[PDB]
Amino acid sequence: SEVAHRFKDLGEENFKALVLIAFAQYLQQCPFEDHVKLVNEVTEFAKTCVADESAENCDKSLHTLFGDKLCTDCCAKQEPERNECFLQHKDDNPNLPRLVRPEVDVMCTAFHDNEETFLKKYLYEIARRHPYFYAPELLFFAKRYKAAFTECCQAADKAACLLPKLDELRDEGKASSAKQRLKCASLQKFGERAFKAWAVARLSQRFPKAEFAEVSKLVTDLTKVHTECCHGDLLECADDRADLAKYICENQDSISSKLKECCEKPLLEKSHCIAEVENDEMPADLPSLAADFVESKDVCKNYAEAKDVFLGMFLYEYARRHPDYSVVLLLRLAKTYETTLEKCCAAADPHECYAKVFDEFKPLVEEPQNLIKQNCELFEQLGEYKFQNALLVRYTKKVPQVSTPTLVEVSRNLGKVGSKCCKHPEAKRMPCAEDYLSVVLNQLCVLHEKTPVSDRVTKCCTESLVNRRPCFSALEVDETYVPKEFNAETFTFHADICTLSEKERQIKKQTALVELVKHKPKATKEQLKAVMDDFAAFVEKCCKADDKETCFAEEGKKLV
Ligand SMILES: O=C(CO)[C@@H](O)[C@H](O)[C@H](O)CO
Ligand SMILES: OC[C@H]1O[C@](O)(CO)[C@@H](O)[C@@H]1O
Repeated sequence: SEVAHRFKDLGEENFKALVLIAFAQYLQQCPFEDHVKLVNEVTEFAKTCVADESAENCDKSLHTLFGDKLCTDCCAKQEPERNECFLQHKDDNPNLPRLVRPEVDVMCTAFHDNEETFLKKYLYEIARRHPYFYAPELLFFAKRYKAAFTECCQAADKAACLLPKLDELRDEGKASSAKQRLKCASLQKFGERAFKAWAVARLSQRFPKAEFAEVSKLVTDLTKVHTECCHGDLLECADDRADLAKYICENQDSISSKLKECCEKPLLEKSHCIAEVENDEMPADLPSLAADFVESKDVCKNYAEAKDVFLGMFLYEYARRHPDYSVVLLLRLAKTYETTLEKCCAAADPHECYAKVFDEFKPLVEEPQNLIKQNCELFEQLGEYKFQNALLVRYTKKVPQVSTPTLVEVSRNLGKVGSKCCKHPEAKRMPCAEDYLSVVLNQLCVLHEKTPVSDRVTKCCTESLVNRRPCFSALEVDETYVPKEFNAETFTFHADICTLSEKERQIKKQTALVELVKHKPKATKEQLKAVMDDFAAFVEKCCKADDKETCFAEEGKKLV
């Protein structure tokens, strides 16, 4: 019996949780206490099965069991095609109430009142709004969300304690979800082989002192974890994730010397810890690569005789000595090498055709290097908010078809890179910057995917996950684009704008900026600053009273 096996390793409180999440992800439109009920039957059923293995129906796969409960289009359909239906029905941008957080006291009132139903409503709300969210990490966000309600409601002021701590959570939230979203699309749209290469590369940076047979082992385990998570098999996902942790913590003199403190922590924490560890110090006296990947006579023998292992060794030896290269770059480097080997071994003097191989990395390394210096400067010379507006006009010009909210959301998150990365010392700038940019570009990739409107985006999104960034960078303004038709149903206003949070306040402006730029695809910096400055002036007026509602209306209409 599978269920039971999972109920035992995971324990109940986790089990109950992981099943809840899976139901929220499977059915994002369905009511809360409909799902809690479904979770309850299953848990109680899994107890009968935990008792007697033979108990009727306990031999059934998790898919059959979860699918049946769910069904109490996709249901008039049987396993395995049925499960594929739920998975294929997942929605990255679901029509659901923004999640406004009401008066704190009331949150402490519901928390101390009913504390199981209050953590279960948090899982349920994150999960249906983030249908690909790394299941085990959620549990960890839930532990912390409690620790915060527990340790603020019993304090002087509960607004000053809680809110910051809870804001720090929502942030880590977003970022973790976007990171997991990108692993799932690597597997789903591009297949295991690409993910494994990504893994080989990243782990090898983290664990440079570790050997290739050790990195491979961790790579199969890691990909197995994610395969299941991204496929919605959360229970096995959590189980196998815990096991990787038990494993890393036992062999940590074979893997890295940075695990001490992570591996003394409780299960939920250690995994989260391990996944964030600092790169270990790269080994002492390391032979340049050329040795066996260029100088050798068996070069072409080995690539023919064992390509995957061989190209595995390369990426690994190259990665372990470039913690200052982004994973994307190294993956490009790796592809450029296999491709070269491809032509050279086919020709009359292979050793000669391929000895210039390392000399085709030059331009590939250069491109990201400059781009990261240029805008890391523009941003010290501009600041985040002003940096975001610049990205916002650039990317709108590139792909003006994409929806405003997507444009605003992506571009702002693109701005968060200067802030996040440009502080770092140059040998950390690049993996930060570029590895961060892939996550936010994938967001755009998956947000646009629900309803494609721009073939320039569709193309860069399907061509190669690795090339995705350069593909976006190299785009220039869209001169085919039919300039947009000015609409009064826009710069219509809303005396609310006077009382918006600083965030919401910047978000309305940026949203107006997009519109603007979409109205004149070709327009100066100097004419946008002009038209924007007008709008700002108009708003500062009407936010000073008598009749704000009519002020906004007259000037709305007196711009009509
Ligand atoms: O690069 C790092 C190290 O901070 C992490 O972002 C890592 O890539 C992630 O934990 C695995 O998905
Ligand atoms: O994302 C990769 C990292 O996450 C873990 O698999 C645990 O989830 C660690 O083994 C690995 O270092």
